[PDB]
Order: sequence, then structure tokens, then C-alpha cells
Amino acid sequence: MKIGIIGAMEEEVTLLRDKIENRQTISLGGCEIYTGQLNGTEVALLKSGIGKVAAALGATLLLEHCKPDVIINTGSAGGLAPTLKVGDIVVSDEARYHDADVTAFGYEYGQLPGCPAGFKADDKLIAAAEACIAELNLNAVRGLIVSGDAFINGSVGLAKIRHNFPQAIAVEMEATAIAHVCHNFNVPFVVVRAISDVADQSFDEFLAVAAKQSSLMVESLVQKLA
Amino acid sequence: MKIGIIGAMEEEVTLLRDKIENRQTISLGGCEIYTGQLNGTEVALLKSGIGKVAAALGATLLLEHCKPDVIINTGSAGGLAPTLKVGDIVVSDEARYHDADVTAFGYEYGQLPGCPAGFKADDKLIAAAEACIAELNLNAVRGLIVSGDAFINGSVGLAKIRHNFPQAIAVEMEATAIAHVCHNFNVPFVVVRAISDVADQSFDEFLAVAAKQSSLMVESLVQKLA
Ligand SMILES: Nc1ncnc2[nH]cnc12
Ligand SMILES: Nc1ncnc2[nH]cnc12
Repeated sequence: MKIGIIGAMEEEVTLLRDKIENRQTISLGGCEIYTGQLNGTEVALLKSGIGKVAAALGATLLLEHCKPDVIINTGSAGGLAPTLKVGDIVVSDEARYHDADVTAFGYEYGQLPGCPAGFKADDKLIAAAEACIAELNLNAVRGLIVSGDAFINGSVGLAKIRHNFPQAIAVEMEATAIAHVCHNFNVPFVVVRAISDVADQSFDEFLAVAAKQSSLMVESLVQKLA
Repeated sequence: MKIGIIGAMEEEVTLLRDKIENRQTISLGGCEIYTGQLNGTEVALLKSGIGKVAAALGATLLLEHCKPDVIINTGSAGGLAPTLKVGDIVVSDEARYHDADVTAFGYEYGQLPGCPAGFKADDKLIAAAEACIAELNLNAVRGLIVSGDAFINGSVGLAKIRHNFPQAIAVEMEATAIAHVCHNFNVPFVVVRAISDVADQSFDEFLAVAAKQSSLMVESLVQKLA
């Protein structure tokens, strides 16, 4: 089993990279992929690009060149569900584009031609991730994650998202693009995001902590799936 | 020299695929790439998917696997300029995302982190495409093309694009994603789009005519470049 890891938190990627044994660095399309073993398990690690296309570019290179069995995609996200708190860890049951609209042709909002309305995370990965999170004494919340090429900052942006996806619990900029590429490559995936802020509610205190714990979560999830 | 060709119109890809000599077909990540020689010139042909991520996925595979020296990206788009008419052929001098927004952090509208505000098509490739179109007795219009994961059918969506991009003359769904991937791979490209309809003014009927013209244009450009 080979596990692909795509992380958006630089510190998490560094922490994991430094732990890889027999580390090899592959440079393609302006991306760097680290391969080797993490506690005996073969892995392929990549720092996530920003936005749908850059994230898709890196994921495509990794999936094609390393051909992993599964993808674990980590990062941070803004919370949409009111019951969330900074530090919570959301686990995707599915991912949708909040900025895709071809409804004029009968497609469901957010759905793109040739794709399902939402991209489903693998049941086994979801369960394993949720178990690894609880073991670290952290709080995991399962649900719909939406993404788009926009940094949601104001009320209007949030309103549109909550209106189109009242069930969405988190939002960011790369999750659905990675799920989409994984879907097209028929590779199981799970998206996990530490909640950095909540829509209607310290930097280091969050990022320093989230990145470290996410890396431990990944290490634990890799061994579990192994 | 090796020329990469990515076209949106199914019929154009078929016409060009049928002309490739010593044709080989490569199946990667759900995509099909045809390689061989077009009138003696090494080419790599691929039909673009729908949307930024699908388009980026295919482009990434072609650029990495085939290492083309240049990219010719064809298709169709909706006209934004009032002087444009169905049938005109827009040649991009630049490509921008009309649905990317990180202005909260000083980015120009449509610009994403890690990228320039817009992606510039190659000066030499632009001029060459313009010459080929003129030689075919067709009308080429040079300008900004914007892309996003949505079909624009007038209304508020159209007004928003005209407001944010006064200079944009055409709009579709893949151009900028492909330009973006080429940019990251540092490969010269040129975007060309036949105008299928104009804002405020049959798709298949248009396609039956434009797809054929576009294929001849591509063939001519390949030779002109070789
Ligand atoms: N509020 C937000 N909108 C988009 N991407 C984000 N990434 C983290 N927070 C985000
Ligand atoms: N008006 C339009 N908006 C988005 N994609 C298009 N593709 C062709 N015409 C289009």
C-alpha cells in the first residue's frame, strides 16, 4: 500500500517530510514530491497548490507519477456550521464546488458536466480519520465541505454559500479540486481540515498547533491504514 | 519541435486525430492523448474536459508526458464585445479567471496567489495564429478572454463580468485553466476561440461549421510554426 499525502499546511509537510526514510525528491511541473517510507509505509508527499487549478495540477502529477492507493488531503478551513469551534477537525463525507453553475442546462447547482453533484470521500478513510482524530483527543465533525477560487471574507459571500449549501459545514479553496482529480483517477480520498475560524464568531496559537497535530494525525492514519 | 494541441470541440479533435501519421493513443487519468505527426510535425492532441479542474488535469498530463515546445488551445466561447459577431475568431493576448477573488489580500480581481494577474499568450504564437486565420478569410480579434466554472447567460452574471473585466471580449470555461497550467510548466501557448454567440443578441449548427474551420486553422498553424 502506498499512501499519497497532500497537505496545505507548510509546517505539517515539513514535519512529515523530515520523518520520511530513504527520502527521494521528485520535481515536476514546478512541484516537489517527496517519496520514501513513513514508519515503514510507502508514501508520496506534496505541498498543496493554491486554488482549484494549481491544486489539480499537483494532485494530477502525484497520482500519475506515484500511483498511490489512497489520498489523504489535509489543510485548514473556515467553518460554516455554527456549532463549530476553532480547532475542530472536519472530515469530509463529500465535497462540492460552491462556485460552479451550469444550472441553465439542468445540472444541480455546483455540479459540473460529466461529474456527480458532489464527490464522495471513501467510507473507510472517513472512519479511520475520525478514529485517529479521537485518539489524539481532538474533536472530529463529519460533513460537506465546499470549495471555490475565492477567499470568503464578507457576509455576502457566506450568505450565497449557505443559501446554496445550507448543509455545508466548512469552506476553503482546494478540497473539491483534489477530490475531483481523485475521482477522475478512481482513487479513494478523504479530505480533513482543521477549522481556523468560524463564520460568525491567535495566529500562531492556531497554526502552530493545527499543523503539528495534523501531522501526528496523518502519521497515525498512515499506520492505521497500513 | 513538438506541438501540443488541446481542443474543446469534439469534431475538431476527430478531424485532427484522423490526420495524424503514426498515431499512438495514450490513456492517462481518464484522458486520451493522440501523438504522432501532422503533415510531418510531431504533435500531441487532446480534447479538453469541461471546467477548470478537468481542463487542468488533461493539460497537466499532456505537458508532463509529452513535453511539447508550445501549446495551441482551441475551442469556442461567448462574445462579450459589442462589435463581435458569431463566427469571429478571438485570439487571446491574455487569459484571466472571472471567478477568482482574493482581493481581501491585495490581489487584483481574478488573480490567485502564486500567479500573475493574467496569463500572457506568446507574442510570436499570437501573430502566427492571426496570420493563419487571415489566410483562411476568417476574422481574428485579439483581446482578453476570461474563464470560470459557470455558464454565463446574461443577467447579473454577465453584468458582473463586464464590471470586473471591461476589457474582456470573450468568455468560456477552460481557457485560463489551460493558460495557467502552461504558465506553471513554462511552456509558450496561444488561446483561440470561435465565437458561438454574442451577449444580448444553433450551437450544434455553429459547431458543424466552426469545428472544421478551426481544424484547418490548427493544421495551418502547425505548419507555419514548423
Ligand atoms: N474563509 C475562507 N474562504 C476561503 N478559503 C479559506 N481558507 C481558509 N479560510 C478560508
Ligand atoms: N456564454 C458562455 N459562458 C460560459 N461558457 C461558455 N461557453 C460558450 N459560451 C459560453
